[PDB]
Amino acid sequence: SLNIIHIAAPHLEALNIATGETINFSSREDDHAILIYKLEPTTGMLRTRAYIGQHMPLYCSAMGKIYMAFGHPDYVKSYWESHQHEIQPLTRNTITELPAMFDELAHIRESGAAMDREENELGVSCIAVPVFDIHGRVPYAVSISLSTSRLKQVGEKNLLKPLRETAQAISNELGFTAITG
Repeated sequence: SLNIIHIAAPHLEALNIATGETINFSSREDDHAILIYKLEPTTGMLRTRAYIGQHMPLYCSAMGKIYMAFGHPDYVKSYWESHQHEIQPLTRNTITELPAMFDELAHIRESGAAMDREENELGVSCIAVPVFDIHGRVPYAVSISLSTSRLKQVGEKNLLKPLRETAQAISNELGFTAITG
């Protein structure tokens, strides 16, 4: 994670300053996302309980859904079979049914973006994007967390633009090869 954080940190800090919001950066470790880097909000007021080293389940993490969306569909079926106990309705919005998840994953795979639409806690939303390697695999992902209230005010696409530009820069720099670096 050292090498990737060195590449990514200036870009993640920049996005943190530009949006004022929580910036999350994860890697995939099979059936969970690992939060390897996190910046707390500056002017943003929503602070999540997420922390560096946290393991985030794929089904309820926006970044985790990105990993599944760019993976094989057999993964999702076997994941549902083998994680029956772990897949739980955290809110009324959590995606707990396989058909619903496939529908969601198709949209993410097509658009290259995911949201957490209050699937972990009401009032908390996230927007996430993939960081591609040279082969179009997705080893890492970036997300912005903020209040659902604020997200409705500013708009997903409005925030998605700098978020994606941030991921693109990281991906481009990784391909070629900060205080928090």
